[PDB]
Amino acid sequence: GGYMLGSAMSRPIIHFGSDYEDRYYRENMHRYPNQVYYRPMDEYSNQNNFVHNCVNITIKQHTVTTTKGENFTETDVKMMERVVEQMCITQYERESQAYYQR
Amino acid sequence: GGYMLGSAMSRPIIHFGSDYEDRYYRENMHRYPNQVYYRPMDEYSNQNNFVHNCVNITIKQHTVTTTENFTETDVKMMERVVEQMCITQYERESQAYYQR
Repeated sequence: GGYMLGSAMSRPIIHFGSDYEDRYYRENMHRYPNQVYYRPMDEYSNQNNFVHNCVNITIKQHTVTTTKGENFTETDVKMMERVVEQMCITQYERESQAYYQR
Repeated sequence: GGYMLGSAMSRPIIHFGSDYEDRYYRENMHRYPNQVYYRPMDEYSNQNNFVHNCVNITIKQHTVTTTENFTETDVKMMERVVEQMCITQYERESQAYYQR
């Protein structure tokens, strides 16, 4: 299966229990993508499988792309997964709406 | 102490970039709490202070509670579950508070 790239979306504001992470994310959220890769909606899609795949592929592709670099720390990996998951849910909402209203 | 305990919510399926954590969560999610503690709404309430208060109290309350038996993996899973459920709780309360 290939994957579509969604349109940019605004980067999620995310609040963390760790004061360090909470501030780090505010100051560094521009380091992460504002688009996700996803499998187009079909008869087999649901939020669980859509987001599962979107998260896996978006992170994997970003690593493949960022081997113009790029020095993601452990903290960046954690920040990256949280933001990607939220954006993938937003993408699911976009695609599923378009797919049923059609 | 001024905090409420929310009603049970369905446990979210939370996704991780790495295969190990992603599967671990599917297999173990039923072991984490499905209620969070929070400060009820207000003219001062927004996602920001609501979520931060919910996370701080709820993590706390599980320091007192659990302890039974949890690895660093479970602790990381639980922290993330709380951070995500607190957003869900915010959506529930902010909306109820506004439709009244």
